[PDB]
Amino acid sequence: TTSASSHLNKGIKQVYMSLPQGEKVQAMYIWIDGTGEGLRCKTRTLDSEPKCVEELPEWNFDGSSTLQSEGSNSDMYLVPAAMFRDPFRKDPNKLVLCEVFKYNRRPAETNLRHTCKRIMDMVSNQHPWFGMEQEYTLMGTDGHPFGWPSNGFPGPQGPYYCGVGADRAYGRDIVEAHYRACLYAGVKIAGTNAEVMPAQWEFQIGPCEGISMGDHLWVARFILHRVCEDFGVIATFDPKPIPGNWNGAGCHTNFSTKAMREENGLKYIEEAIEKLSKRHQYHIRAYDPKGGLDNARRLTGFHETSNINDFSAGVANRSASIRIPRTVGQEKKGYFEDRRPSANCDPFSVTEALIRTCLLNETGDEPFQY
Amino acid sequence: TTSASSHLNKGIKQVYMSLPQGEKVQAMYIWIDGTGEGLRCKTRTLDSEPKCVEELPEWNFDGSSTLQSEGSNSDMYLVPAAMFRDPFRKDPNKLVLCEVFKYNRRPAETNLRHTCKRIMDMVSNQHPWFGMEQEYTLMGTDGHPFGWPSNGFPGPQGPYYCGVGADRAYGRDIVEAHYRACLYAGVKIAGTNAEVMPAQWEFQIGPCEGISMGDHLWVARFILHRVCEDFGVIATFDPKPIPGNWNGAGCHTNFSTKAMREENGLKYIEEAIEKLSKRHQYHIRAYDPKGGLDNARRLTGFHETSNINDFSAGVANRSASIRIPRTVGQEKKGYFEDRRPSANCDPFSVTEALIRTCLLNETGDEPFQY
Amino acid sequence: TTSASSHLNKGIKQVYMSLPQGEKVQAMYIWIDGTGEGLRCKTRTLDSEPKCVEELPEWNFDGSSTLQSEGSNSDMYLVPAAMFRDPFRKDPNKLVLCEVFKYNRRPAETNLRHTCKRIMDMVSNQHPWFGMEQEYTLMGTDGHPFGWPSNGFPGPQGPYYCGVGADRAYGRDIVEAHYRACLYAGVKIAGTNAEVMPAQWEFQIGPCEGISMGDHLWVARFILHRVCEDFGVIATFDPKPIPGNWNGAGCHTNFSTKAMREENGLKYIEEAIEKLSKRHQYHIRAYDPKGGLDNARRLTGFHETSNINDFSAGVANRSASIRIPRTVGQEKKGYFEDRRPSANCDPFSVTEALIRTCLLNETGDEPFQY
Amino acid sequence: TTSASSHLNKGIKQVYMSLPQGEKVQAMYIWIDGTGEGLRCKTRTLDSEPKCVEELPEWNFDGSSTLQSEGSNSDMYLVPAAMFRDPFRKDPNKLVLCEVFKYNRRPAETNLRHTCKRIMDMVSNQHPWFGMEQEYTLMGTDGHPFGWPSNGFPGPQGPYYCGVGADRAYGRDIVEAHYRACLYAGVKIAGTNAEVMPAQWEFQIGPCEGISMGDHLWVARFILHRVCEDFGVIATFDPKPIPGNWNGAGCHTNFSTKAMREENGLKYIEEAIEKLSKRHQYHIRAYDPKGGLDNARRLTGFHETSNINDFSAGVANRSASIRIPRTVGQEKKGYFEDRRPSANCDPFSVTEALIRTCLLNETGDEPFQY
Amino acid sequence: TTSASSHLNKGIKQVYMSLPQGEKVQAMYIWIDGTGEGLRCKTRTLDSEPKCVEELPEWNFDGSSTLQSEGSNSDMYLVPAAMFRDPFRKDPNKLVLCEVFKYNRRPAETNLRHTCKRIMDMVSNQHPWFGMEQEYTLMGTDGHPFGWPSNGFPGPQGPYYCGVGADRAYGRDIVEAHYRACLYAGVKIAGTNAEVMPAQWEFQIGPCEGISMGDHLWVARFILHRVCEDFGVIATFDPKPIPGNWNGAGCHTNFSTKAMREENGLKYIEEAIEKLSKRHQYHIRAYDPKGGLDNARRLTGFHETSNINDFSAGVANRSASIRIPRTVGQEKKGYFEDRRPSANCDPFSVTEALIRTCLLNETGDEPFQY
Ligand SMILES: [Mg+2]
Ligand SMILES: [Mg+2]
Ligand SMILES: [Mg+2]
Ligand SMILES: [Mg+2]
Ligand SMILES: [Mg+2]
Repeated sequence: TTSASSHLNKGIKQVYMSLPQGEKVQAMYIWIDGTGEGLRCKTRTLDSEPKCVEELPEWNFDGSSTLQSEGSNSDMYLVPAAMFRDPFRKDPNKLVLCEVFKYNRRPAETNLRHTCKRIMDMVSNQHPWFGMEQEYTLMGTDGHPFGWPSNGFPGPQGPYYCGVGADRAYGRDIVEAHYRACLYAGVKIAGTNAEVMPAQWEFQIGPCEGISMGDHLWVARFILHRVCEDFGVIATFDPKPIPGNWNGAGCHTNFSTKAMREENGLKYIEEAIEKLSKRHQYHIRAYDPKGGLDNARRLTGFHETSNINDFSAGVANRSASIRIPRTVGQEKKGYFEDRRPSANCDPFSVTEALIRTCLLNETGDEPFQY
Repeated sequence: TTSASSHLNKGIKQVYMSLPQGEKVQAMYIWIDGTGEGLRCKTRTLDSEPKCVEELPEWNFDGSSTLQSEGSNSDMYLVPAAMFRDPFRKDPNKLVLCEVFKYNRRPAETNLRHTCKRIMDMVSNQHPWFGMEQEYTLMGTDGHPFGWPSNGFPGPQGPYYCGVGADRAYGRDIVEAHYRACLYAGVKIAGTNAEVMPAQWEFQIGPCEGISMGDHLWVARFILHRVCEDFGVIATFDPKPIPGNWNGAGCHTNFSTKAMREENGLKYIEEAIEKLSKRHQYHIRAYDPKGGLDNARRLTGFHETSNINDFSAGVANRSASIRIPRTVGQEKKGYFEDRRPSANCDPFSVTEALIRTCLLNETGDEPFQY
Repeated sequence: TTSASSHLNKGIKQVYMSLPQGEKVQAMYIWIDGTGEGLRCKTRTLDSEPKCVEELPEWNFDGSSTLQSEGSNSDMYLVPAAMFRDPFRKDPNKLVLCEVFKYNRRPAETNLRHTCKRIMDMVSNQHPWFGMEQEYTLMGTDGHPFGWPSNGFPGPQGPYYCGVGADRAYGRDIVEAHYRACLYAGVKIAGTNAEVMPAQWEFQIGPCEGISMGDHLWVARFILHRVCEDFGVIATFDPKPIPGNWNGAGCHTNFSTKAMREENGLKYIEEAIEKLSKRHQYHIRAYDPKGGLDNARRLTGFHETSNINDFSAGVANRSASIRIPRTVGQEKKGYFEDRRPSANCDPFSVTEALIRTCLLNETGDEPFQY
Repeated sequence: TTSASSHLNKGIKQVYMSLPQGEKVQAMYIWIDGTGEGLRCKTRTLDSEPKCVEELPEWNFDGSSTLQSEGSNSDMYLVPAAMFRDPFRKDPNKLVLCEVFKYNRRPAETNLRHTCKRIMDMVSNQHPWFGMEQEYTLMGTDGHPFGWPSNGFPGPQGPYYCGVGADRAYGRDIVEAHYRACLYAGVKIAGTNAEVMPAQWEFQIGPCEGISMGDHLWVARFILHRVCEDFGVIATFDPKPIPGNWNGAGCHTNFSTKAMREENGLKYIEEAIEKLSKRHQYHIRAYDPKGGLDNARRLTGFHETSNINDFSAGVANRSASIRIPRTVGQEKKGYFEDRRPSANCDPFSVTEALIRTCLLNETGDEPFQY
Repeated sequence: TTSASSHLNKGIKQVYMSLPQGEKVQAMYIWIDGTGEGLRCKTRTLDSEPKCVEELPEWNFDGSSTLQSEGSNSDMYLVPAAMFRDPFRKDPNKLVLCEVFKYNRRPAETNLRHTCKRIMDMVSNQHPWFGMEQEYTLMGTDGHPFGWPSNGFPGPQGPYYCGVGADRAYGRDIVEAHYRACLYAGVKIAGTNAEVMPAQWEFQIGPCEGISMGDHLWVARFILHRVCEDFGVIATFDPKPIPGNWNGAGCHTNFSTKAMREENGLKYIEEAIEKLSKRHQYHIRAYDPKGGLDNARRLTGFHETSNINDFSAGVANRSASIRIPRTVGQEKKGYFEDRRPSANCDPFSVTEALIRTCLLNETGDEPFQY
């Protein structure tokens, strides 16, 4: 059920990691591969500790091995974008999130941060804030959810949501380790809780301003993957890992601007929702790496989910595409929540689509070029 | 016999937890679900360490997932009530016990603290003190008591009560960890001992004044559940886990007021016992989440238990519904013990019933409204 | 799958190693055996900590037991050459790399450092720099790659290159321990990454000047072997451990001189490549302990490999024998990479061949004597 | 999951059973113990093979060991009632079903055949026929249904009813062996099928005339118990072995007389149903060894069950207390089915109650004495 | 990997089944459930051995448990259609294939034999013959192909087609037992062979005239399911059990009439192929229980498969929709092969579609009514 490498003696590794480092510094480069969902990592040595991301040098990798290029010139380039403290090796080591460029210096197909940053720069004065709730499921190496009976199912749902106990919460050690690691690294993690389906968990990232939302979410995903690798289990972001009566995984997003946060911002909130109501198909396309095929299995209308083909909104409505918190309605200001995005969505795409539809008043089936 | 998540490497978790936290603080919210017996937990990040429970903000959760609401408006609200140090994450993190309210700000069905607080406030000048002895049994994940032979039984009772040795005490590590964690968290734990049935233990909480007794007992139960989850076993509060000659689990309660603690308080103790003798059915109803069905399996009159259908009292009588300690009788003052409450009772209900019957002189089959 | 000695309790060993050492110092002597691939080690006690390699004494060993001599006089002598901090015993203990000599003080057959040092001394003023990328595969004690299914294969290649996750990276603990140990010991390790074939990794050593490259690479190999022994697995440098579609292991080498590193050094780089193009067979002979038989299984022309029988070169060409980085071509200066050397090559031989062909303008089928 | 004795080598047992017997004959006496649910067996040697049940001698046993007597005179007596061929030892050995009498020759409290025989004799000229469908569940020695995931559940119901395949039918070998053994012994077994709940099966007995129905059903139950003992599993007749959404077990009974079977017997069927409609509580009391408490867990009104508190009848109605098959309604003659009896019912009690209510026109809350 | 019930002792079952039966006879009724893919079975006792299928009585079952009806009248009826010898219980026991009818005697939705029989009767004078090659895969109870490495893959395809040896053929015991059982029962089995993908096999049925083809194929499928259940494995007819480079499963069908079999029948074969070329979508719809979705995963145009979207035909072409054997072309008479049908097809649907298109000259998107 667990990987072979997880059965090695970890005391030896701790003893080795207790050695003083010296004066060299390790930096780990992270980037998104050609599938648009996976991550790749790489390590290099630095003479001294960098103080800002601008001080890190550029690097490169073979694109033909990551399904990002082919032919005689498959080399690609990594440009640092964000820097965080390394929780697996501690200070002064660093984690670096990088953008991918082709040999001719054009952004790669899956490099969606390049356009998102430019779009965000156009509405900086409005100070858009974001918050996302990432749900995921822990799986064993055999493809079965962690802690489930062999070739079987646990009891019916109901006792696992926010549950406590050896028979209600599965793999809380991973959750605690991930929370502490994210706090140490500097990620803006807001909370966690156990979900309805056993072995399914959730963590919230935010509030984040502008482009930092995607950086924080991607770094959190990478940290979760590394922690699960340490424990020997697999973390999956599939929107519907188990068919049937079991719950799916979503990536609900909170959105607000300076106008909405101010008293009587409910008018702007309703204006934004009205604008969003006319681009349901476009947003559904932008909320899935596969263009919407994956989210179809999740958004069926059953359980507390909204149908994929229909748009709806309301106040304190958990079955609607867009939900307005009751507190926001009472205090006529705040934010609104979008419940459509899938668990394996790309935050850059979601934020860019929201900004384009709500603030830039874009219309049609394609994005503007500016 | 043990949960799958208990077989993960705990050294890795310790290494992760050794990381310095920084400046953010974690707070865990705890509340009672719709069954009136289980507990639910949730974590969020705070900007700075709170100094008093009044500084914590409110929160909310989906009531339809905890069998506490249904329909279009299932949102519920959590209001902090008590704060304790977190023993699983250490300082400056906190544990928070919260009350549950409906979307219209009315207390939920299982929110019994709301009325208990007012009832206690009505008689604050008398300074009522409480003390409860919680008994529980450790179980494996297969439903069999921890340490018992597979599909079998241990030797007859007699050597296990307060026993020491590998063949007499089962799971003392859980007991020691729970004791130390409760002491660290600030819970008013008074002692522990092994019980007659193997794998059955007990801990005493008190003396506590007024409403604090329920808070302390609930927090102790939550800590026990978390510790057992860490070790991979299950702690059950069922009054009669194993049918037959094996002992049940009770929640004996001690009660006294300022008058009873002074000289010649035995007169007031006897008056209170006489008052209690006329509301046996009411108290039996109030001493069980199921209205008394569960306690029927325990209170059969055999062993050192009193019959459910008959009320009795005496001095140094272990088979009576109410017992007066011999020392109290000799010194004409002190307290008296109620042996009726079941292991899975709700402390708020028990304390409220005792206060209503003994101090407010209430009568009838229903509580007063005031 | 793991060695028996790896199942011993390592906590006991750590407890023993925690004892204070005192005033004596341990020194470990390392030398290359008669096969030209393996390493041998030996420990002795010293009165005080040596400050430089010149202070260490000479030693000896029985050559008949290492396939390095035979007959009546099989004794051999060890002469210290380089000193490093000991990462397995920490300071003040040391690691010592030694040369092997016969009973008559003539260098042994596998002692290639003797000639390499003189050759490097002949061209010291030009300041040649080197950099090598060592690839290796982790194997179980049963001869199967670590983490692979029993008598089976993992999924097709593509997700493992620079992968993260319990199902994409095998044995990262060994890699982390080796990296930290190399950093502590003073080896000039530059980076690491996961390779295309699962359970295959690599690390980069450099830049190193002159003879130090071989010392650093050999010490890194020894440290890797010791770490893998601690974890209970085997590290193999075979160029083609698994036949079929799975990738082989190489030892790509970077080379540059003072002239090449200055402005318009591309001219000298091209001249060196032109010189190299005429000694393909000689270099292939010098790049393999077996004379080229082992490298035949790797250099087949398929995948990202060049054919053994044909020489080629180009800019940003990963299928050529010699590759010129695109950045170097753009900035008309830098270094060039040789992709022919096998994983189990001897760094001294490779560096000596490169120096002889490029700087000394040697020709013919045999090396010059001077 | 299986018995320890089931792990003994069975080839040895077969070799021993291959020995020729000789002249002596083995007879196994079977009787119902004091719980009214279990069976007890006992073997003795006979000089020659008996041809009729009248040739067998009487026997006795200690009643204090079977909860059927106590005190100074606890000896009970066995009187043979029916004889069958022995399928476990083959011819000429026999199985004998016996009645239990007290030391003073009065029938035992659990001996219901004594009165049932007289009641049947009173109405012999009407030729009442009976048929019963016995449902049961196969369980492991650990208390979990055979073949279910450990501490878990299989998939939802729907594919297991009359299913075929390794993932749809559990323990078919027991069913096949029991069928063949019943056919060999002479029991009037009519068919079998897999039931809705996995590991749940069913077999039909009949048509049987008068008192032979109970004898045949009891012998079939004993044979099933012996076969399951041979295989190492447990057969349980509990009406609701698994709480929740899983189906219970019933003992539906068929009934008809000579008048009903003739042309236009539907009139008599309707008269009998009308009579039965006024003794629902009496029949519920008679259909359960515990007086109706066990059947309460099954007859909840959900699934294909009727409510215990209400009586209903109809044609081709599977949710009613009494069902008239559609073919019977079309042809105006045949039988009707009673779906109330529990799986662990006593056939003698059921048949006696049906005869008393339908043919003898008895009324009131107690049986007549005659 | 294998079922729990497969671990029960089988010598006990053989001993029980060695008992002489007697006069009564067992008959097993078989029918197709509401999914159109699965089978259900049921056993009853008969007084004497039936000689022809006309002597067997009708039966019934609850349709609400097989997804074939719902509501107040869910009772269905079984009408015997074909009879075979029982290989699991031997003579004189029988297997009975039955048709399903609703409570009003209308055929069920999945009862396709009713219309197929009439269609065959309309063209009886032309003597159509059929033959099918059923492919299947053996799976363990964990969902992985039988004999494959745990969480892994075997070597690449190429040595498994018609292979012999412990490392090339998996589960040949099931194949041998199924062959012998089919021969005993009277099924017209023509041969078997191991397929390209390891653990994949195939058997051929035919030549069969008219309606008997479907009966024979269904009985063979049932026998295979029972044998696999005996061995504890699962046989799956999924057209693409393993995604990727592994071969799918098909049900290639042969077809010919009296005119085609005569001299110069190639003209009629070509006419039939020309007719078939214009109803590709109709036949694709008729060749899959799901209307063509399952076959989409198989007919991708790669390997020895044709594209689902295109129709093609040729002589000795394995990549075409229709193949004319080279021997048939040389001899100018014989048959042609249709390679489109899926492995989980319904033979009645396939044969009916072929007859309607080729002999009745039907056109359009719907079948005629006659
Ligand atoms: Mg959530
Ligand atoms: Mg006690
Ligand atoms: Mg490489
Ligand atoms: Mg039934
Ligand atoms: Mg084939």
